[PDB]
Amino acid sequence: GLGYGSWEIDPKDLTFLKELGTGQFGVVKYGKWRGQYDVAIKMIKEGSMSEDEFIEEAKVMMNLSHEKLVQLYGVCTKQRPIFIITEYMANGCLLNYLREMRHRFQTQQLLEMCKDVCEAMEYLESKQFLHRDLAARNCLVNDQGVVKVSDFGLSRYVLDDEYTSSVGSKFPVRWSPPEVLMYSKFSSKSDIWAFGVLMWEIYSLGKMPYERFTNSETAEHIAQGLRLYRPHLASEKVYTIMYSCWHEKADERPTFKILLSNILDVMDEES
Ligand SMILES: */C(C)=C\C(=O)N1CC[C@@H](n2c(=O)n(-c3ccc(Oc4ccccc4)cc3)c3c(N)ncnc32)C1
Repeated sequence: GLGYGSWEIDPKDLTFLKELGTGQFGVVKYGKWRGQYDVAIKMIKEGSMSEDEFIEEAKVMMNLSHEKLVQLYGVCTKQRPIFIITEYMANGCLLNYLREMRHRFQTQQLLEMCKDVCEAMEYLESKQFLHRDLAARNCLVNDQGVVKVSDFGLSRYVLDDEYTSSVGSKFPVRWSPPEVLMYSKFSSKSDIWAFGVLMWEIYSLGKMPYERFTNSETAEHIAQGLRLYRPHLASEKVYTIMYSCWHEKADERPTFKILLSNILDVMDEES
């Protein structure tokens, strides 16, 4: 309506239903838009984000649309805190979901979770859009058990204290390739590296990568050319896929298109 750009939601159209707790970079609620449509509403605390830059990027993020990407519906920026309005993912954080032993997951389910994320990332790669902080902690799960990628690109707008507070370190060392840790060289291939770590997290039912090491120790380990090793639930073929993401040379790592092909091949063999 009058006063709103295509990227802007009128917060008066929101009904708040449940508090979902403190999420990445803000408090999150479940509600409805215009009475009928489920949404999540992420409230961005004053001082936590480069807001004008974020708002400009939200216009681009609105046009990203894929079944395995948490949809950004719009933002509410005429008040503080600003709101991010998104697809609602009823079953919450992937890491919490993996860690609930009651689910008694089959490996076919764990592979499907990998495939969901791979499809989302193949889409982003096709749009030359880097995630920049891919990890199980920002994948969500819907009421149908579908995993979707969230918080894509958002780390670019987080000011230092909020990032540290929400992630638990200045930086996602455990999901970073050598060229990032050494030289800050981000690329599609740093997203590939992170994807392999995420596959490891899925097949390890939500263990912390390098679980006995500090971040400092992890960076040294990766510097020495050493790697995560095989989760017990991963077959040799699955381990080969995740391990391919960790080549010391970025140009020797696969693309998301190749990963998807590899994952489908294992699904067909392990059917
Ligand atoms: C677990 C992975 C995250 C977490 O901290 N949770 C507590 C609240 C609950 N939760 C959400 O955080 N989100 C969610 C994530 C991201 C956004 O914003 C956004 C999406 C896409 C691109 C950029 C920014 C909004 C909300 C939830 C959603 N969507 N539904 C259900 N619970 C959510 C998990």
